[PDB]
Amino acid sequence: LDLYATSRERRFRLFASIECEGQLFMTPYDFILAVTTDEPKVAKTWKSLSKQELNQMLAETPPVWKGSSKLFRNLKEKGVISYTEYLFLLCILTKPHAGFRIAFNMFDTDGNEMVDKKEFLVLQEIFRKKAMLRLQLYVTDTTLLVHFFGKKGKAELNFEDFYRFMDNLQTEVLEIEFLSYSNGMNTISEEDFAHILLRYTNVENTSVFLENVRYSIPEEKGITFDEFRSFFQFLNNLEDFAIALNMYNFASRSIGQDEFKRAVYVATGLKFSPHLVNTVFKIFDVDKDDQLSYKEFIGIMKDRLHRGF
Amino acid sequence: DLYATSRERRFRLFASIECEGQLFMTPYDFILAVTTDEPKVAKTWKSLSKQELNQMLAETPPVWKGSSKLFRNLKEKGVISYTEYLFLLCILTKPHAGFRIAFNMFDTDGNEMVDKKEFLVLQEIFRKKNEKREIKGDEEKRAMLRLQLYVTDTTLLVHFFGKKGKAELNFEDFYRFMDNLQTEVLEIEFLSYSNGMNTISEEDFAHILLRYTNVENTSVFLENVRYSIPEEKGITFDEFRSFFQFLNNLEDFAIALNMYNRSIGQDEFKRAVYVATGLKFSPHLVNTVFKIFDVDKDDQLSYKEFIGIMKDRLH
Repeated sequence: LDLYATSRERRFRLFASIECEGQLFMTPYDFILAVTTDEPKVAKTWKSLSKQELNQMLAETPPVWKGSSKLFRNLKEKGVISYTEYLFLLCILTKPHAGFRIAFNMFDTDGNEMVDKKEFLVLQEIFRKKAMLRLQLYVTDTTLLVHFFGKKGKAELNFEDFYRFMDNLQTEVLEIEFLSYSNGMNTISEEDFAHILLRYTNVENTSVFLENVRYSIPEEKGITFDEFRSFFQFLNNLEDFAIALNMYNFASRSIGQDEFKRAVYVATGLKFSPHLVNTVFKIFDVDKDDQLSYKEFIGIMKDRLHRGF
Repeated sequence: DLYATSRERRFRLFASIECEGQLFMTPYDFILAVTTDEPKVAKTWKSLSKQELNQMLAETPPVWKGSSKLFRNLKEKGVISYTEYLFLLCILTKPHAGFRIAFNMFDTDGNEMVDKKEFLVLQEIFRKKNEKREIKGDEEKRAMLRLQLYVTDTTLLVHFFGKKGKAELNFEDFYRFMDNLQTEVLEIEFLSYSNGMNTISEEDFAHILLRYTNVENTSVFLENVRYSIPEEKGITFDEFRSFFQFLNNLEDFAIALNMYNRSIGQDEFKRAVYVATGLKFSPHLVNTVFKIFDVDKDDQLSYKEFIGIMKDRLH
């Protein structure tokens, strides 16, 4: 009966599945659930494990160089994730690549471009932080730590290794969402795409746009996973996209496709498919006005990435 | 007269030419306007005909003759729009990124070159964004004050696009113009203190950083440098300019200091600058900043105070 905990923490316990000497833990599988699902299949139920059951669990963790876009799906149930590590992973999913490269370089006095187990522990705790009423009345090892630093914690973590860990995690979650809609096929429909974007938006706007795609001319092909992932990378750098659309000033004008494509490239480095861009415009234009309005688009997308996970 | 905002109050204060009703800075007047507090002779415009102005322009150096001494060599034989005063001010104050943004944005036709007509429109964009920043600022002022009580050719245009305006301006060229202008102004400040020598002193530096900051706090720092142990070598112009480049990236420096961890040491500060900007200061440069600002509080520098002095310095 805990009214004493914050929103995020409440959630963590809600999905967590392991208790070991009093502490709670997600599995890898629980974490993917936590960032894909609204509520768990089994809520607030902790299987208790021995210190050894846990060690044993851990000893079959792959080394960092066998990491992949399928690390978590492969580990599934047999692994441990701390609540701090949960917030760390959420940061890797939601925030832009920049802050990580900066903070890692900042902690790499000793390295170089390598980090110690202890340095990583502190760096990760940093990311976590980010009277009148009287008057009225009167450390434990986890999959990530073994993965990054080996079994007795003595390895050092290269920056490029860790950076591709970040990429892998991002691609895993994206693949899971994309599969959700594709049931294994190569592409997804305009409607699938739209539903993914608008899924976390006010149901008024979602009404208009979804009926726009359902009523519109049929698509010729679908969105590959690559166009999908490109688009969500762009969602990580939405801030600079807005920034860039500002100096392409001045009247909050509306953007055409070649315009919008150029804007994406310049502000983020990514070169969208002509097809991906066209698909954006079919979702959102609603013939307003054969060109897209950037500040409406920025609004819904602002919402989508943050509250999607 | 009194109908005008701060910025053009100055433009007219330093302007020197009237041609068919419009006012203009020389290159010289612009350097003054950005380096000294008042003009030598104020609000006096010698009037010119379009044909005099034209001829004045006809001896404008081509783009490939630019340098960190372009404006000085132009002297008074040149013309600068009020719009262009603001554009050049933007070049001096804002971070490079935004310029790469809008040039890349207008370079459908180029590529990576821009047309004269494209440049004119882009420049008009930078103007309207300045206009209503100031206009909304002033309306905001008078609003709370109420709450309490109740096309023509130019030095730049010929320089960038030739004499009949038909060349295209390459990106490498324009970015190097930006750089040259910035080092011109810096070199002038540095001369101001060096009277021609190779270095300026710790106290010179300190005075330069603090000169446009509230005089209480500046006082404490200046007496710190005056009382402390003597400098061994003083700072070269190269360290000087490096430091002002770094001040253009102050925002990213702050963010670097936020996600890092207000107790910062010299090795910290060195790394922080490097991470946030690519630049590696001399050990001497870092040491001198610390001698000026620490006031032995306490061999550590105060992160949010220093950022404060420097917001002030740059704006």
